[PDB]
Amino acid sequence: KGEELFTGVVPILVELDGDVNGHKFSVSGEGEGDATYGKLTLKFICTTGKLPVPWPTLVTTLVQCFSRYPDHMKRHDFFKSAMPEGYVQERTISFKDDGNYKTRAEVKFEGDTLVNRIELKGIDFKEDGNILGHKLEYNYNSHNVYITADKQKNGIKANFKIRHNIEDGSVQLADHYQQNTPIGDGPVLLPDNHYLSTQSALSKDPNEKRDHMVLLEFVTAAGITH
Amino acid sequence: KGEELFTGVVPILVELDGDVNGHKFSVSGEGEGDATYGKLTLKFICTTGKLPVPWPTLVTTLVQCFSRYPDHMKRHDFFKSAMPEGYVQERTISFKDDGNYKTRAEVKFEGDTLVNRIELKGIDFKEDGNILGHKLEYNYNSHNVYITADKQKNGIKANFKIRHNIEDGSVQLADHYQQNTPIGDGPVLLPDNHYLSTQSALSKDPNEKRDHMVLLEFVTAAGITH
Ligand SMILES: [Mg+2]
Ligand SMILES: [Mg+2]
Ligand SMILES: [Mg+2]
Repeated sequence: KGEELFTGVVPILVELDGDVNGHKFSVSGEGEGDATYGKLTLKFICTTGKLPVPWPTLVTTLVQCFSRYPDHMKRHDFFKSAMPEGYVQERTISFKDDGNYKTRAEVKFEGDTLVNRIELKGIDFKEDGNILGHKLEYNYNSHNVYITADKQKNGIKANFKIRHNIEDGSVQLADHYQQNTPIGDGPVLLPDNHYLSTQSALSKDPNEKRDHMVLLEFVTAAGITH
Repeated sequence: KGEELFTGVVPILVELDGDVNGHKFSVSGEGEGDATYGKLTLKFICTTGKLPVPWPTLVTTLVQCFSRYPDHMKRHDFFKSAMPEGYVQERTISFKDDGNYKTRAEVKFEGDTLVNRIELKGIDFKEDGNILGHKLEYNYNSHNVYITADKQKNGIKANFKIRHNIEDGSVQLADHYQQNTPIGDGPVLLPDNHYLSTQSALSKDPNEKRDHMVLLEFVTAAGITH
């Protein structure tokens, strides 16, 4: 079981290459995750200088396999069942009244560590919009990630809207259309309609001088009573 | 100087006695805070059995002295300046279309540990409202705490509205009116209009059988340009 790969603490690596309205950049992340608690600890760093977009807009893109599934619903955990071969995660993130990101990533074990390699492309973003104008507050709110089975793809789909608070007191919605596919050929677990109660907390390393992001998250599956 | 008491890691003790619509309960919390980073780590446990109200409703009540104040605005940090004697923190939490909370706490040092002792009274709550009916999700969102000086009372005031996500996709608002006053006779610092950008993340200790809540907080002061 890919399940047995998460009984303890697992090292994590995240590599991301992006291009937003022609502005290229890269961010690396490292840390560890504990699916038993459903928690992650991660430090991200923009290795190409300043991040051309706000850090929060990248949170969802930057390993739901570290979600905590209650004992009664461990059969709905597609994420772990696809390990160690892993899965492909794709998304179309539409910022209300602004541009959109299209992401494609692979989440699989590479040795003793879980790695999330991402490629991101954004287009049609407004010059001085909330995104390119850095008008989002440096924080994050709680969201429910609704998952449904995608039998034809032998994976899953996810649909949700991220709420990014703007410094002007308004909210910038970020519609998310997710699609996950197993990498290997073996059978996986096609969960029932449920969601992931995910929370994130963004902070900074007063000692780090590079553009970065300290992220702590807690995810617990739910929606299926028992 | 009070500020000098927060340069490193500080043990935290929290004791709360509550009474909502006649239901008495108590919660004990322990952990630590590091104002250099502006983070806290606490574990609360309902010592009287099960909490009669949803845990998220008690978050704001359960030590803003642990907020991180940037170097350019360290003279606006009232909380630390009142230490070690501490300050009284009082609040009136009005849940929209439902009952309200009235809290009085003393925040001060008891040895080398910062202690927050609270007394809470809740009234006119609906037997099957979001609160007593426990319809709140177990999560929390980001909020800005706007602080203003209160020369007359020789302290500060605070106003903000907490957004409590409901299990049916709706949102329950909790209007907060805060008032802080030094406990000692010693002179404190009167801030300039600014705010505390705060984030809270709720989780559960998988090995804890008692009714409890693990909380992770990140608070950074802002609003003052420089
Ligand atoms: Mg929100
Ligand atoms: Mg007592
Ligand atoms: Mg309602």
